[PDB]
Amino acid sequence: SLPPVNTDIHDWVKTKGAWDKGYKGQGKVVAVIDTGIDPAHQSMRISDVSTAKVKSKEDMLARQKAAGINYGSWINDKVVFAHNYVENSDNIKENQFKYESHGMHVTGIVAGNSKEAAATGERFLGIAPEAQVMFMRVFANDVMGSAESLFIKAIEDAVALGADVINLSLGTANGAQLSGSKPLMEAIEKAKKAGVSVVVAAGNERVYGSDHDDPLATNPDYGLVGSPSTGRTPTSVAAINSKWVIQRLMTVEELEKRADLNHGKAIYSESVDFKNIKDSLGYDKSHQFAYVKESTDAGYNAPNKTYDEMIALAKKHGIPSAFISHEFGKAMSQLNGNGTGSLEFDSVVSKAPSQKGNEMNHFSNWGLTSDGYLKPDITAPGGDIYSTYNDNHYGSQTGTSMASPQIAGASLLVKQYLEKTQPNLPKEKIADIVKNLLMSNAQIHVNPETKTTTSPRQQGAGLLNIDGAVTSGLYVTGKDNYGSISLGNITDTMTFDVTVHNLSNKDKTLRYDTELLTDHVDPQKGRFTLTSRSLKTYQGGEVTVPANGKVTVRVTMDVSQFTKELTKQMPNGYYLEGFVRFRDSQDDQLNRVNIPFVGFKGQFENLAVAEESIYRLKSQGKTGFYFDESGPKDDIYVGKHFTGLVTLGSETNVSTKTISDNGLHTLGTFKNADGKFILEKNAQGNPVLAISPNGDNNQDFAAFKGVFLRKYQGLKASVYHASDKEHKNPLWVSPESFKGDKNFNSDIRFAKSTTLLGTAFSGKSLTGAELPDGYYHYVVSYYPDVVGAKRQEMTFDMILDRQKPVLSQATFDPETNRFKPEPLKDRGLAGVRKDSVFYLERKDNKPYTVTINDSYKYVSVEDNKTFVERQADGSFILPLDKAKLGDFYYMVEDFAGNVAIAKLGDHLPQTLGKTPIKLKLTDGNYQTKETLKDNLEMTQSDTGLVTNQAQLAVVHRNQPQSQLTKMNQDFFISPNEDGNKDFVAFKGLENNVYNDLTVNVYAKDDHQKQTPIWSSQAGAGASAIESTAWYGITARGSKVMPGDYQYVVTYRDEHGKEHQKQYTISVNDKKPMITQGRFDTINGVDHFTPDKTKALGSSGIVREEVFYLAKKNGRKFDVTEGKDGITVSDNKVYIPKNPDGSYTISKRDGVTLSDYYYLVEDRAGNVSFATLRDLKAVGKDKAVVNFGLDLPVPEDKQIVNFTYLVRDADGKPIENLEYYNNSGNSLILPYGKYTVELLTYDTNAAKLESDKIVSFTLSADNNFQQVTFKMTMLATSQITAHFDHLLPEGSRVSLKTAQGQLIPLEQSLYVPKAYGKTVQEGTYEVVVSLPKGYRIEGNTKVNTLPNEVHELSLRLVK
Ligand SMILES: *S(=O)(=O)c1ccc(CCN)cc1
Ligand SMILES: [Ca+2]
Ligand SMILES: [Ca+2]
Ligand SMILES: [Ca+2]
Ligand SMILES: [Ca+2]
Repeated sequence: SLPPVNTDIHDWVKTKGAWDKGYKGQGKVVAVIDTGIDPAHQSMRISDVSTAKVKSKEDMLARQKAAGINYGSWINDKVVFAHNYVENSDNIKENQFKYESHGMHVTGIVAGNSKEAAATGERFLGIAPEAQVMFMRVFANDVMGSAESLFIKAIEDAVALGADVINLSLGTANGAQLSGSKPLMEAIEKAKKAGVSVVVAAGNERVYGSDHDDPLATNPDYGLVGSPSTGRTPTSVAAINSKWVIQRLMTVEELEKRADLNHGKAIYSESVDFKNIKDSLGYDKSHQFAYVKESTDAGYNAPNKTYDEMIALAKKHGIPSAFISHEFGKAMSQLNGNGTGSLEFDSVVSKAPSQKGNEMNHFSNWGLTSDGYLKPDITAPGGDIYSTYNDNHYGSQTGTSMASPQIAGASLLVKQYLEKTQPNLPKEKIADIVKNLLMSNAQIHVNPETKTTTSPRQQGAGLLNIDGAVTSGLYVTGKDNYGSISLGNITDTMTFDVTVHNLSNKDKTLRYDTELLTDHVDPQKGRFTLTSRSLKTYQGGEVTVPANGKVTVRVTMDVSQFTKELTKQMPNGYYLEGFVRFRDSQDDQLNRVNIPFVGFKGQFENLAVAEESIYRLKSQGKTGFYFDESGPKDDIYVGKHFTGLVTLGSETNVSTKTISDNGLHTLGTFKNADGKFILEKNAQGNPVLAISPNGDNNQDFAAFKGVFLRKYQGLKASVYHASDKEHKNPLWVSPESFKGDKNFNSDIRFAKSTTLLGTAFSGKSLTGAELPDGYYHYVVSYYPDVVGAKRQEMTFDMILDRQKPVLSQATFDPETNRFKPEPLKDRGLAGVRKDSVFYLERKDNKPYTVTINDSYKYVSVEDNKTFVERQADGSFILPLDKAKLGDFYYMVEDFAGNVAIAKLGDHLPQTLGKTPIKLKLTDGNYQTKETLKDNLEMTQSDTGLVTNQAQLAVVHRNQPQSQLTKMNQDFFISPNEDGNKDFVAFKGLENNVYNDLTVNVYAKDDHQKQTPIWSSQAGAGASAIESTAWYGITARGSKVMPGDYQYVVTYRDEHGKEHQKQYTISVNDKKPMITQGRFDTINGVDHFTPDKTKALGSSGIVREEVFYLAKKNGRKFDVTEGKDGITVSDNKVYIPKNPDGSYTISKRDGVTLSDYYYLVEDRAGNVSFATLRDLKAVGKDKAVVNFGLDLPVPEDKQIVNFTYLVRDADGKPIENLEYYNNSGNSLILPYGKYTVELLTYDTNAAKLESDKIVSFTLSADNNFQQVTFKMTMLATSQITAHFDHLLPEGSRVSLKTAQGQLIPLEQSLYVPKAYGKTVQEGTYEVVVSLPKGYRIEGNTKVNTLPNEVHELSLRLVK
């Protein structure tokens, strides 16, 4: 009666062992959170709805109204809840118009109780056939914000409705066990407090560098298990490939009686492109194929009658389409002994052995948590699974996502068991148990290629054995009462208590032993091989566990022997891990139960957080892990991946003013002849790290770039004077602190390095004063993410050199044209690095060339230097034939990037050719630190305030011209570096004097002007405006908050009594919002009428423009040549305003509506513009609504990610969105009543404080609505109490908040004197409860700062 079940999968998990026992799925409920279903499919069946946990609609909808749930409903007797959480209850489809549905394939594993054949002829079934499947659809996008709250209420829904276990497909690599996402952990811990198991896959990134190279032996912390599975409560799942693949597969009758290779049937693969099965699949062929090769002994890794000689894929034996196939050595590549090869190609499907069976699935996650805890927890198949696809179709897989549902089913079944067998067991202790049985009853997997046991860090506590878990009544724990043991740090001896637990009323007796493993290293490459070495099995004996009882035995081991060999191979520590194995002394193969352990010989706390500086590695002739030594010697292109400093380049020109800049480059590097950036060296053979904070945009600042090996936090940049050897008086600290992840590079979407421009240093002290030239330390410090760790530093030697090298004189011999300059002398500590002579080769009548990039709409201007060879004695044979002498320039170059350039115009009248001459050289200040066109004349009727002024380009991307302007009204700056109203400065009258001129910007709150938040540096005269220019920043150099500040000018030089100015400057940087206006047609031409602009406030409009751009040279922009240099500009043609209030948009000579622009500028200088074609896609009947977040922070350090749902006046989601002015946050809707709901945002960075539902009506009169969700920012800090001596037992450490509440603190595993927590920014008192007279002493208070780490040095007293 057609029952044929595939058990390729149930066989070696022992599924039937718990089925026949009456534990099928029935009665329990598994909540699958994933991307969709097709819940009518054959498989979502349950027989005997009368034994289920939920009867029908009446039952379900009634539980919904007792919990407080208004959405979603039952469908089947199997699919009992649904809710498409992407936009608050849609259908769960994921259809086409492959046909794969990842989300149901998942469920297919857990409960696919089908009754019909797949393409083999088998009836596939899930681990729990008869459990009921509430489904929450939830799946994250990048445009979104933080998907978390979606999940968090899917979890909360499952729990209140009453599920028993949730299969959560959600992964964030390198998770931590204790400091995960706080609202998500507690949401889970609430499921665990009910009868809920939370089963989460563990990831597919596998280990640090998995897409580059195996990890170096010096960096043992290569694990990537992800959050939330890294949670203590949930059960993380790794994956082992299945032994049996179901696949479309190629056949050959010529080897049909071989049975070595499935009787001819061999497995093929098709690469990144060009799956040519639409090219002759199902019909026999000849040798006329693309048989790749063997490729190895056992890899399986990826005439002539199609003679296309395909190396478009080969590319190294000793994507362009010919024919795609990958076959392994035996499979045919040896079976090549007639060459005739009749080759059918799968008109059907087949069942075959997996080329990687029983192997551990390359991608499965691994390693410790980020805070050093042992996860995953259990392995299950995943691998090449077969399961429930779109509609009546069947699986495929390879993915940890497929393993975790296995455990779901298992957790279901085991729970049944426990309910039956231990019904005095409360829902408080249910789920940890169903786990602890699942883990302790499992077969330690054993790596087939090595015949060693696979590391616990890769398999948890072994492969899933469900029978063993329901037929034993035995589980195992360590001290933490957890199914594994995370020992933390490890000395010469490892000692620890294991404890075996017995549920049955039949006491048992068991012999045990301990296998101890470590990490195999390839000794020729010094990299881990990701395979273990058995070191020694230690046996310990046997003991007896009472019936309904426990017993506590003590493993102990001495590992002194291995320490010299291991510690040699693995200098920075190494893992010592393994299994305690437990069998019945009588009848060996009964009561097989095991517990995995791991510990670290060294200090896992203090492993290096960042890969060493590229400069230091090259000084040791070592190299970076992701570095690419391809190119000239010492070629550190800033694009490459490493740890160093970056800075910004700007060439020096002698015919015009530079217009542009080279962009970023690695500090200490300089461009050689061929344009390769090279790490040039000083006379002692070192490179030099020197910046030149002069305002010329050549190496003005220095910023840290790192390749991090572990998750970091607390990272900041400080600058000390190098005399300050202990680093105890910082001269400057980066104003932000920084946290972030390993650069693990699982694939191209994961960065191999991260540049932190927030660490940029500019030779300014903490007070804005300039730090004098000298020798300094730029210390980048940080912390790994394990409580107690020591704070790692990384010091860079850095020179401030702001002085050009010397140009005194040179000796010229006219007989040979010999130019000997002198010995090279630099001013300052940078040192000279290059000597040069060039002349200006005129081309097209100009000494420079003007390149116009028409794709970036960018213009760059370049001196036409040509060089004069340097001879080894340091002199220059000038080609007098190719340009005059004295139109040769001599150029000497700093290391920090100052540049001296003399023209030979420091000359004597004719003299041409007599005899050797001594020749004076003077620097022409060709490198100048560009300043702003003044052209202003001040008069007593003026405020004396001046600011700067500039337009905003619409097409070209050069920096638009700007000039100083007066400011006698409208005291508002937008500090946005656009050249328009970016600062307040003070200019004085020409015939007046201003002695001891000092500007101080005081805060709002400072009634007495006691403590400036910004001050002018010493030497600030009313003529140097820059010295009084306030770019709306603090002394330390971060942006002030939008608002009002007092700007106070004080000069003494009224030749006696002095005065004080005091203007109220207001800071605001908000792009004004352009609404759509009307478009009417008068006479035969288009007439555009903008809506009326209001002028109240800082964002009130004071310029209104309609214009269009004429095509001049096929360009809409244009270069204009002056002595002032070249300037770049749009081809703006303005349109006068009619009295109508309209502007007249004439359709001129091939000028289009997309080249007319509306543009506005508010009282603070912010500027916005739209195109008239955009502003017209609004119908005349239609309105526009724009949603946005109101953050009280500068409009560059603000979220821009969130999502919303607009509902029509009936509550239906609006459909068929049309966006306005190219903003995904602006919709065009017909007139009516609407309601918007803030769905997701980065709940990490911000907290919503206004209503999350807003109503609005769009109407003829209100045809533009802004709705704004108001928010508040979130700052976290880390706090760590570090004690003198370990605390006496029964002590309790806590952080006491200023409201008065207590945050409890746990002792840190890897540092046992340290108790710490990540906390919300504020003020805390460390509070300790000591059981005796004990009295902890010394400075328990702290006021944290954002992203900082705070240590407290407390002492236990007697
Ligand atoms: S599953 O949804 O966790 C999964 C498995 C494998 C991949 C690609 C890695 N080769 C993605 C997702
Ligand atoms: Ca400079
Ligand atoms: Ca110092
Ligand atoms: Ca210098
Ligand atoms: Ca501005």
